[PDB]
Amino acid sequence: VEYRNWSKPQCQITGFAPFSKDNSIRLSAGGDIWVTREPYVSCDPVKCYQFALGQGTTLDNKHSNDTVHDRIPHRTLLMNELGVPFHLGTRQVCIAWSSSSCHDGKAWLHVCITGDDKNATASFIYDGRLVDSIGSWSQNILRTQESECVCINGTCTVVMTDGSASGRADTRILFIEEGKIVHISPLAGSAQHVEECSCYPRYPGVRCICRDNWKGSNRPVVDINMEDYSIDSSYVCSGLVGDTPRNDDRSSNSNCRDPNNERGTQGVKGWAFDNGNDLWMGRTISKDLRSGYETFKVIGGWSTPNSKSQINRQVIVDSDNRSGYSGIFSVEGKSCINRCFYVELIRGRKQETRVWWTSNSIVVFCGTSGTYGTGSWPDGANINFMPI
Amino acid sequence: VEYRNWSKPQCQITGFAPFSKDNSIRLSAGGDIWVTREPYVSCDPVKCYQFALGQGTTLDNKHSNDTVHDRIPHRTLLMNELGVPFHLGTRQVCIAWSSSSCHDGKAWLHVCITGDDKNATASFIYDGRLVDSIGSWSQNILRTQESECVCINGTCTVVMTDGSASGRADTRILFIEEGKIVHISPLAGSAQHVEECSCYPRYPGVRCICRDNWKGSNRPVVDINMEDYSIDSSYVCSGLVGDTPRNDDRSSNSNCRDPNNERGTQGVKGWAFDNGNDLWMGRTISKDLRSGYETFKVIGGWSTPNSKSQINRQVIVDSDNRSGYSGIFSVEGKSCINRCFYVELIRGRKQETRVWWTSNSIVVFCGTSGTYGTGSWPDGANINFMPI
Amino acid sequence: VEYRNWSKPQCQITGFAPFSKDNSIRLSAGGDIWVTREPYVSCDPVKCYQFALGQGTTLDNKHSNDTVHDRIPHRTLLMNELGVPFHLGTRQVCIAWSSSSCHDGKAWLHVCITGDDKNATASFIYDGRLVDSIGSWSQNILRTQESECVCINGTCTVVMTDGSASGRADTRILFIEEGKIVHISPLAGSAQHVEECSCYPRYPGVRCICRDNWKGSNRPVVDINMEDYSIDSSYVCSGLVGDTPRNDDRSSNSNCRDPNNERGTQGVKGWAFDNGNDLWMGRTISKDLRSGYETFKVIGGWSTPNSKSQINRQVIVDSDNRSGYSGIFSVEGKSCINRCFYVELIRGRKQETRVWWTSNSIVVFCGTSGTYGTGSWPDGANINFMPI
Amino acid sequence: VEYRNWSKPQCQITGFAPFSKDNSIRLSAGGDIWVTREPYVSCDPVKCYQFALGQGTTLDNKHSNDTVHDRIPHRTLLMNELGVPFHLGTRQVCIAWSSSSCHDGKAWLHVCITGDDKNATASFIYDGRLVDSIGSWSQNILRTQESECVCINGTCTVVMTDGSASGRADTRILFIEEGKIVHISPLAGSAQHVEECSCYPRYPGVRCICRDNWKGSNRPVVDINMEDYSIDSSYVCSGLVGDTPRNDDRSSNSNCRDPNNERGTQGVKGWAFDNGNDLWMGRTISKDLRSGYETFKVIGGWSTPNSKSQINRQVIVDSDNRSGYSGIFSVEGKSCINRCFYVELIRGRKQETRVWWTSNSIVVFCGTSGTYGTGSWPDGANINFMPI
Ligand SMILES: *[C@@H]1O[C@H](CO[C@H]2O[C@@H](C)[C@@H](O)[C@@H](O)[C@@H]2O)[C@@H](O[C@@H]2O[C@H](CO)[C@@H](O[C@@H]3O[C@H](CO)[C@@H](O)[C@H](O)[C@@H]3O)[C@H](O)[C@H]2NC(C)=O)[C@H](O)[C@H]1NC(C)=O
Ligand SMILES: *[C@@H]1O[C@H](CO[C@H]2O[C@@H](C)[C@@H](O)[C@@H](O)[C@@H]2O)[C@@H](O[C@@H]2O[C@H](CO)[C@@H](O[C@@H]3O[C@H](CO)[C@@H](O)[C@H](O)[C@@H]3O)[C@H](O)[C@H]2NC(C)=O)[C@H](O)[C@H]1NC(C)=O
Ligand SMILES: *[C@@H]1O[C@H](CO[C@H]2O[C@@H](C)[C@@H](O)[C@@H](O)[C@@H]2O)[C@@H](O[C@@H]2O[C@H](CO)[C@@H](O[C@@H]3O[C@H](CO)[C@@H](O)[C@H](O)[C@@H]3O)[C@H](O)[C@H]2NC(C)=O)[C@H](O)[C@H]1NC(C)=O
Ligand SMILES: *[C@@H]1O[C@H](CO[C@H]2O[C@@H](C)[C@@H](O)[C@@H](O)[C@@H]2O)[C@@H](O[C@@H]2O[C@H](CO)[C@@H](O[C@@H]3O[C@H](CO)[C@@H](O)[C@H](O)[C@@H]3O)[C@H](O)[C@H]2NC(C)=O)[C@H](O)[C@H]1NC(C)=O
Ligand SMILES: *[C@@H]1O[C@H](CO)[C@@H](O[C@@H]2O[C@H](CO)[C@@H](O)[C@H](O)[C@H]2NC(C)=O)[C@H](O)[C@H]1NC(C)=O
Ligand SMILES: *[C@@H]1O[C@H](CO)[C@@H](O[C@@H]2O[C@H](CO)[C@@H](O)[C@H](O)[C@H]2NC(C)=O)[C@H](O)[C@H]1NC(C)=O
Ligand SMILES: *[C@@H]1O[C@H](CO)[C@@H](O[C@@H]2O[C@H](CO)[C@@H](O)[C@H](O)[C@H]2NC(C)=O)[C@H](O)[C@H]1NC(C)=O
Ligand SMILES: *[C@@H]1O[C@H](CO)[C@@H](O[C@@H]2O[C@H](CO)[C@@H](O)[C@H](O)[C@H]2NC(C)=O)[C@H](O)[C@H]1NC(C)=O
Ligand SMILES: *[C@@H]1O[C@H](CO)[C@@H](O[C@@H]2O[C@H](CO)[C@@H](O)[C@H](O)[C@H]2NC(C)=O)[C@H](O)[C@H]1NC(C)=O
Ligand SMILES: *[C@@H]1O[C@H](CO)[C@@H](O[C@@H]2O[C@H](CO)[C@@H](O)[C@H](O)[C@H]2NC(C)=O)[C@H](O)[C@H]1NC(C)=O
Ligand SMILES: *[C@@H]1O[C@H](CO)[C@@H](O[C@@H]2O[C@H](CO)[C@@H](O)[C@H](O)[C@H]2NC(C)=O)[C@H](O)[C@H]1NC(C)=O
Ligand SMILES: *[C@@H]1O[C@H](CO)[C@@H](O[C@@H]2O[C@H](CO)[C@@H](O)[C@H](O)[C@H]2NC(C)=O)[C@H](O)[C@H]1NC(C)=O
Ligand SMILES: [Ca+2]
Ligand SMILES: [Ca+2]
Ligand SMILES: [Ca+2]
Ligand SMILES: [Ca+2]
Repeated sequence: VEYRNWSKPQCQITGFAPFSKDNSIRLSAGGDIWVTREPYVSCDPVKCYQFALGQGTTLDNKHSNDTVHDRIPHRTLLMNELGVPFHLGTRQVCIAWSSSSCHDGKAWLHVCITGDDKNATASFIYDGRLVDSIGSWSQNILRTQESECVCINGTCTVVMTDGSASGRADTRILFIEEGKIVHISPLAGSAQHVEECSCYPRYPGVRCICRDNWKGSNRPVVDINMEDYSIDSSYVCSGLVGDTPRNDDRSSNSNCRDPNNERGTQGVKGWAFDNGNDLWMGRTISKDLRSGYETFKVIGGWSTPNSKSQINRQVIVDSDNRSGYSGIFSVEGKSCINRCFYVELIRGRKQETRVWWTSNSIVVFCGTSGTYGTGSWPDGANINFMPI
Repeated sequence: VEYRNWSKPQCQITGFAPFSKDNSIRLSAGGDIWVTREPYVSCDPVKCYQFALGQGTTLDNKHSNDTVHDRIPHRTLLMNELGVPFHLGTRQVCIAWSSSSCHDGKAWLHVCITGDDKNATASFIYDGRLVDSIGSWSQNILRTQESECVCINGTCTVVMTDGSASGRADTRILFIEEGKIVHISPLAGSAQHVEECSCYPRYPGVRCICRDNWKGSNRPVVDINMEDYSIDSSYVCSGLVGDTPRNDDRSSNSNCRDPNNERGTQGVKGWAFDNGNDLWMGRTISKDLRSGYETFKVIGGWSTPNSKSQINRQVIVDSDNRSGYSGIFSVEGKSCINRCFYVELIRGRKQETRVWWTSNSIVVFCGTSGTYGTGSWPDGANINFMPI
Repeated sequence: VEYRNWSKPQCQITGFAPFSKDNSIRLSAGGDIWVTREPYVSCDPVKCYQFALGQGTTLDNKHSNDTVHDRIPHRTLLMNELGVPFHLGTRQVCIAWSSSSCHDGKAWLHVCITGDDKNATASFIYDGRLVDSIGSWSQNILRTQESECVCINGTCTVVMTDGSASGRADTRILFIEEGKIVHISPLAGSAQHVEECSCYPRYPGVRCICRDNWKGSNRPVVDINMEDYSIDSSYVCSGLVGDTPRNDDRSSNSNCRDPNNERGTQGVKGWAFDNGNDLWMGRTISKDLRSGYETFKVIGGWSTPNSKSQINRQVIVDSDNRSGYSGIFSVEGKSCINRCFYVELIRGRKQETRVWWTSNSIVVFCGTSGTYGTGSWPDGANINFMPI
Repeated sequence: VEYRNWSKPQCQITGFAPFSKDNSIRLSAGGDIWVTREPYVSCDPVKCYQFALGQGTTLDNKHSNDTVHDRIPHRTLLMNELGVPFHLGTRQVCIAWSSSSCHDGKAWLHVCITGDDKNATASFIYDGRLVDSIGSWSQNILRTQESECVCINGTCTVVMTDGSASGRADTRILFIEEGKIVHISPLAGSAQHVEECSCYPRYPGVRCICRDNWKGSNRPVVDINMEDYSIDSSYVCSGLVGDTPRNDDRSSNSNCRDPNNERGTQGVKGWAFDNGNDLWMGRTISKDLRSGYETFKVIGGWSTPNSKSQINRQVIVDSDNRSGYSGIFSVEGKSCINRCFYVELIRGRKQETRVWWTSNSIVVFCGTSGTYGTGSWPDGANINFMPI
């Protein structure tokens, strides 16, 4: 095989279609299944694989107690064929409490981060081996995407952040070839605070719709020039707004340039993508907590500022159900590259107090140009049924 | 590899021989096994795989309660090598409460249907990716075969129905190439109500022996012309009759043209196939409920109307045991293409009331030209032993 | 690949060396493992696989009760890489209560037998498909080897028996090519009663050391001429004697020609092989029940009648432990074809009455030309620990 | 493929980076996982596999009681892809209570030892078959490395010992090609007692840093000349000292030539490797028991005697946690061959008395030339949570 170049236009879509569902939680009630969080998906040239950072235990395990915590030395990245649940035979590809993964065309690149919060180490494992590594630069939680990185012509991009979870941080874009760090670009542009990036190829460059955790409800954009390693950044134009927390659609706005300063602190891993002057996005239905999920196109949402005109809406998860993080993944077709997405459905502790654990399920949809319907596909577990 | 064309005569058979049995239920009593219904089998050029629509839980799981229901957002299609049981490592290839699957020669085509009964969406996933999709046309339960579709020269056929489960519906035949819908043919002919088709290659065309759920006990035939996408339909000639419910062999009949109007409402997924003027079929032994299974040739059962003369009978499942749906699958040999079949053995709720669940087992036989014997191969689980 | 021809001399051995052990039973006490009996092993050109006829349930399952019975419609053949235990992911390759399996060089040939004792059917599945089948000829338990068959130049041999378990039976040798029965040879020679054959290549022919269940304690030999399909038969010469039951070494004998008529009724699947005028064999240490296992060469045990002079003895299983059936399997090396063997270690019911089940473990040794030691490798399960 | 020759310089490192962690024990509390000890890792040209000698039972099994014992007839070697835990589907490649394994470039070589302590047999299984075997030479526990052997130009080295665990023994280096023993070299040099060797390629020869169990706290070196099969031996120069037990850094020393005679009896499988005049090693932090693990370079630790000057220290396992054996494994990169290591973390009996079993977990780090941080990665199981 040769290197992936993602040289084909984007497919023109009408909406999305059901792709996969793992049903992890319902299964946990009667089977040895892993405790997870922060899942995502990628596809090499032939098939897709689902990932997630495990918690070092099975759900029906006394060790699952107090799993709300994001960072312990036992979290490792697990990889399986999309659709087969995280059973004991699953593979732990590395030690990591934060990750990103991508296939350049020749093989897989895994970026796993771990260690002490003030002095973490991030490993780059290419083609099954450790090729390079980097240590924390701001000594305050070195972190990254929690979803696929992308490669073009054998160079894969990854954006990491170190520093304040609610103040000026130090965001950088890394270029690695064959597992080795070839260049490092420091963030530039108007974007005030970048987190958990949401990247997708847009030849000849890569685009990320990230999370602003300090002063923004609107989402930051980070354009990466694969050529001279240049970087531009801003906020989406769409007057709707896809972060949580946020103001209601009537009291919302963005100018494409600076944080809207409305319920800016906190956030959630989100996504969006361009379609000419238009924009396709997804957000939780509630503006306060992570509940429900719906998607829609916003006419003029990319080019015009404060665009609120929406259409082609579909609810993935209904108003009454819990969701979580979200990401996008691109797949190469016969004539165009297609855009897909997954939804992490979290259940348990800190929100549902019967149990003492925290884990999650996933659902993924892919874009289509045909016709479709309506429905709702949530986790589906009866919190009252077994396990803790 | 090149595309499958199924260009070889049909093998001349004497009866059938034991092929496989999964024993799912006996195993469920002491192991983490999935809850299933509507199973089937297909074989790519080298090996056969067994499928079924799961219920999103393990049998020994509190979530298995009230599994009688045919449609929830958690049913997904599972695929395994024929003979290995549905364990936790099994793969959920898509979200679906109704499906069909086939291999064109180059890869697999999965047609999975899901969502709200009045507004369902059916996905076409070819070579591991989502390529097209279609929405409901009559807003009343869009459905399909629940067994393999077939491809000739890289074009695969699938027949779907939307509408009344006991009245005029809207049946259509879809032609898809490489995952994309290339043409749609509306039903024609004398067949009054088509359901859960039973298709098999008969170069240069495809033939389906379906289920009539409204006015017929006799079974409808749907001939598909791979050339001009033409479609003819009728009812089998055989005076015996292979549906359930039905009249006893003495008070039965068909004229090859219209529903026999005898105990027509309701039915069960069934099968049959031509052998010159003769016919090979299988039906449950009881005329009222789904119990037992036997097979036989009916001399003149294809060409002559109301043919009751039978021979070469074998009981697969004895009078005293439960069965269920049934399908056929064709396999290419060195000189002729051979016809096989599976039997879904359902156990549990709505019929056996000790337990609160519903699941099933399978047994499959393949045609032979040699000699064989007699016996009975049912599920084999002691309803009194464990699980609920 | 081309067809296997087994054209290399036999390796000259000094004794045997430890190869594999599955530890099934110890594992059953804390894991979902199958209930088995009549195991064996074969190796395709690259690796060995272990087989056994399952009982349609897990050990820690209420369905394991009364597993002593040799024939129910739920026994199917299971295949795994030698050394990985029979877990739920294991593959049931066919329905069978008696079998034999072999690889011709191009693929696998599975001969599985099942159905009613008076009217059984045996299936021939080649390269994953059903190619032929045969029905019972004496209506009294059609049976076969319970270990590998062998192929030379693409023709595989298998010996079946039908009839009296303790009287004149009808033994036949089947020749099948690519799954199809090409010729059938009826037994000839002096051998009075042939059962559970023990075959191995000895180019240009095949040799089997079977079990005499009627009038013999000495073992019958069945020579098959791959050329004209000719068949000769006799009894081993060795004055020792390798069947159970039997007379003690002082009151034993054979003349190479007829049954020794000493404790002839009953028996156990056994083995032996030529080494010039010498013979290598293995037998249980006890002359009454199946306990212990030891192997040795008998100087002149092939050519001279009533040879009792033995040497190079090794105990595999000590006097105090249970064993069971036994078989041989040949493996191709760089310059000679090597002879190996497995021992089935049965535990449970009809002999150990704490539990209500019956299952088994295996141990396998391969010939060597180097040096070795001593020891004992039995099942190893504490009948007092868990399960029933 | 052709034979591995390991012809590339050693990579120049700065320290080590996190690679893998299996979390076996936490998982055992809620899942069927094997009981292990003496683990290690090797990598064929494309991927790494983790090994360990099982105990013939699952942890949550009554059979796990009294697992402290190093040698029973039920221990067999298990192999899995590095990172997937020892579940029931795991493969037992051979019967062994002591082993070593390596890939010559063409395939795997497994050396498994078993039987009676006074008369053991060691098997050589190449490319899936038994090719040779050897019997004990001193009749007092024949043993070997418990970690990978190495091959250069298709000849693999392995060092075995037989005799006194605390007195003069008989150590030998075996050369085997394609599974066959081609030459045997008896130990020579100043090294007083060699055990559990720690070998790594250093073209054109192989080097081992072993364990001295009789009179030394410093570690012996065994240089093997792949050419004339010559052998030299000594003790490391470093005044620090990497064995346990040992004297504290202030009262320690070595002269590179003879045992330092300080707390010499007993020991633990350890490691080290040259870097010009420098040395990279790892040892438990405590000088008395196997607790904690730290690594560092000792300036001049190879060439100069009694070198105590250290730098670049990292703690893998903190002072407060249990560790165990340790080994190294080399991996080929694009321009240099890289050095890695694993740590066996043992938990349970004879030290932690709540439970009646003994098993272990693993953590592995690989060298890097980039930057890294700090942290601690121990087993992580709550001895109070479940299992015994
Ligand atoms: C999951 O989490 C909390 C805390 O459990 C931890 O306990 C420590 C010691 C350690 O083992 C760690 O691995 C565990 O995760 C548990 O909540 C406890 O609930 C009981 C309710 O009665 C409280 O009772 C009190 O417990 C003390 C001893 O701690 C008794 O002596 C007192 O009399 C009193 O009853 C207990 O303190 C709770 N602690 C907190 C912080 O809420 C929870 O039970 C645990 N287990 C489960 C099944 O979820
Ligand atoms: C499987 O199905 C039925 C219904 O269970 C559902 O319960 C709801 C609340 C939800 O959790 C859902 O996931 C469950 O599937 C169960 O049948 C019940 O049997 C008991 C027998 O005593 C009935 O008793 C009554 O129950 C009420 C509370 O519902 C009590 O307060 C009353 O005093 C009275 O005892 C119960 O109502 C039944 N309901 C029906 C509709 O039959 C069944 O038990 C369940 N579980 C199992 C193991 O099969
Ligand atoms: C395994 O086998 C035997 C027989 O069990 C079978 O029972 C039938 C009904 C069916 O379910 C089948 O699947 C089972 O395999 C069991 O042995 C029995 O042991 C009890 C000891 O008390 C006997 O007691 C008597 O049982 C009758 C009802 O059968 C009572 O009403 C009487 O009062 C009396 O107590 C029982 O008859 C035994 N039968 C025989 C033939 O020995 C065995 O328990 C079973 N189970 C287990 C765990 O091994
Ligand atoms: C794990 O190990 C020890 C020994 O168990 C072995 O028992 C033998 C018979 C065999 O089954 C083997 O497989 C087992 O491994 C167990 O320790 C025992 O603890 C009890 C505590 O009360 C002791 O009590 C005494 O036991 C005798 C019978 O042995 C009674 O009749 C006396 O009245 C008295 O209570 C017992 O002797 C202990 N033995 C030793 C050597 O410590 C341990 O319980 C076992 N099981 C578990 C769960 O760890
Ligand atoms: C992206 O990769 C494709 C796929 O490899 C490139 O296509 C080749 O490039 C041109 C287009 O016809 C010709 O020189 C070759 O015949 C093509 N063949 C194949 C197999 O790809 C494509 O050009 C690449 N795009 C870019 C911008 O480099
Ligand atoms: C990705 O690689 C393609 C494939 O070579 C690049 O396109 C070529 O650009 C070079 C110089 O950069 C020219 O010499 C060729 O004429 C162009 N096309 C081909 C098919 O060779 C492309 O510039 C690279 N793009 C990115 C984003 O790195
Ligand atoms: C169905 O496919 C077969 C198998 O590919 C076709 O066979 C080829 O067609 C003719 C028959 O000899 C020759 O031109 C080729 O030499 C055949 N070779 C191979 C490998 O198939 C067969 O013709 C096809 N049938 C139809 C009706 O198209
Ligand atoms: C299936 O494909 C075969 C293979 O080409 C078709 O048979 C050929 O038909 C074409 C035009 O349709 C002729 O030009 C060839 O001479 C015929 N045979 C071959 C081997 O090329 C066949 O018509 C197709 N059948 C179906 C049902 O689609
Ligand atoms: C058994 O098979 C082998 C292996 O295929 C045959 O060897 C060939 O036969 C002769 C011996 O040199 C030559 O004509 C070929 O060069 C050999 N090559 C290969 C790859 O095998 C062997 O002859 C066969 N034995 C018999 C009796 O037919
Ligand atoms: C197995 O096949 C070999 C390979 O051909 C046979 O040996 C040849 O015999 C034929 C006629 O039978 C001769 O024409 C050749 O000269 C012989 N050798 C070779 C290498 O071709 C052998 O007879 C067959 N043996 C068996 C037992 O079937
Ligand atoms: C070790 O193996 C390598 C890899 O196979 C050898 O490299 C070959 O040897 C020389 C170096 O260029 C040339 O003759 C070949 O062109 C090389 N090609 C390949 C694919 O390896 C290397 O020489 C070996 N080292 C030693 C000391 O033998
Ligand atoms: C490993 O193999 C290489 C590859 O051949 C050996 O290097 C060659 O040595 C031979 C004679 O030993 C010379 O004829 C060649 O000129 C040398 N190089 C090559 C690339 O062929 C090397 O000696 C062997 N090393 C070891 C440790 O066994
Ligand atoms: Ca925010
Ligand atoms: Ca009907
Ligand atoms: Ca006998
Ligand atoms: Ca020591």
